[PDB]
Amino acid sequence: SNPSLVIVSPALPGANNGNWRTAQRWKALLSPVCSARVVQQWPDADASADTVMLALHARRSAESIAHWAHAHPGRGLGVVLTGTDLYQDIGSDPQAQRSLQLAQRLVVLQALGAEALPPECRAKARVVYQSTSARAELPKSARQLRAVMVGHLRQVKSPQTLFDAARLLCGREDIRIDHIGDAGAGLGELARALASDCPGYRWLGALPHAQTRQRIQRAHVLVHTSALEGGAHVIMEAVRSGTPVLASRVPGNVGMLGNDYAGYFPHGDAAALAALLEACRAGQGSAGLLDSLRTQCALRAPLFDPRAEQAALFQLLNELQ
Ligand SMILES: CC(=O)N[C@H]1[C@@H](OP(=O)(O)OP(=O)(O)OC[C@H]2O[C@@H](n3ccc(=O)[nH]c3=O)[C@H](O)[C@@H]2O)O[C@H](CO)[C@@H](O)[C@@H]1O
Repeated sequence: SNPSLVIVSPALPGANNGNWRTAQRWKALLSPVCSARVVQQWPDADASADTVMLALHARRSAESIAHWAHAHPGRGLGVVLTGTDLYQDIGSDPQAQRSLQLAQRLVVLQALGAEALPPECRAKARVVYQSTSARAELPKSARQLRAVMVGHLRQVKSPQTLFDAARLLCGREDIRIDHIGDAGAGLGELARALASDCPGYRWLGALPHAQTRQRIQRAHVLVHTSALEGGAHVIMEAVRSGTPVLASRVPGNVGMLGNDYAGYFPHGDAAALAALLEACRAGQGSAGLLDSLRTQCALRAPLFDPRAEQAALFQLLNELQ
């Protein structure tokens, strides 16, 4: 008999964020070989038919992870390290550390993620790069540089780095920056004030996923400053659109873009990001940095094909059964 998979995701049904997107897409991808359902907590009324658990975020789903582990000791449990659990919580949070213990498998969303796990947990760690649909790569104009950052405003995304970079460039009309993401910490008020002082910066608020991918595809560069990432959706969405990236040098980003990528800046170093934006703009009048990055990003694009994520999921599913 086919397994009955239950995905635990802390996102609210229908929400437009990474946690919901992973869960829905994993459900669609595993449905050829198993019955799949997504819940916010476990157990529930239908819990006794479940045979495999895939739980997102070792701390936020901790109580559901522990209920499963106590209900099925030694069998069927995979814990997915979404970012903040892995680069924050497992250093000191007791529940985060418990879920690492109890899991049969540990899923990290890029290659560098197991490095951040304790050594006794690496043997059961598994990499599942995420996937996304492609968009055709558009030729873009050389007359100005348009940059986009996408992420609901949370401190973990370090929007202050984009804020400060925008200011360093307050006086350049040939460089434009659009910021997509809900207000989400008072960072909204900081974006409105920036937008008023520097007309080259625009905070678009939250945008539905289709329009967001369109703007990623239309922009010259995606910018991503996060202090930590499990493996950000927005970066593969750019890569699979032919839109290169500039990103903070953090393991979550470096696992996605490559160890040798030429588009990193030290995290929170706003000046280093402004200079990358300047070098990208300078290269349009002349191969410049933009095309180097694009060449490097085209080499990363196959990592985010849906057939490859499903194959990784299939094998993980066998191992939990
Ligand atoms: C740890 C961290 O810092 N982020 C993690 C978080 O995703 P998190 O939600 O933080 O950020 P992601 O980039 O991964 O996902 C955001 C998704 O929402 C969409 N979007 C966002 C704002 C908006 O206004 N309009 C819109 O459509 C983006 O295109 C993207 O598809 O959990 C994911 C796994 O579930 C991980 O892959 C992320 O690395």
